[PDB]
Amino acid sequence: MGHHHHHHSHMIKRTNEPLDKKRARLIYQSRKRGILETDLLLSGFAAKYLKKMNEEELEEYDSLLNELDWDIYYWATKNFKTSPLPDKWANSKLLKQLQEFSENKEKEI
Repeated sequence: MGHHHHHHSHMIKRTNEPLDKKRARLIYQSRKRGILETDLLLSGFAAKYLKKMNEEELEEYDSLLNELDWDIYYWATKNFKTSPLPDKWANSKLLKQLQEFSENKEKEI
């Protein structure tokens, strides 16, 4: 249940690129993952939603790429017992999109 290991990262909030290349970047970092469970979840989610979403929504998605594998997976599966839901996701539409994705994934219509 979870992997609470803190990592060394530099939060460089800069965008000087084509918006199609930014979608490719965020979908790429979405397919860089610690576990295959969150990998399959965010790979299908990113490839689908980043096509329809504006850069503002993509920046909320950037905030999701800063989060840990198992934490993302528990909020999507509604296992808030193991990983409690933070403020940034408590009022977020993107979180609810990820939950509404999790129920479907391999089942459309």
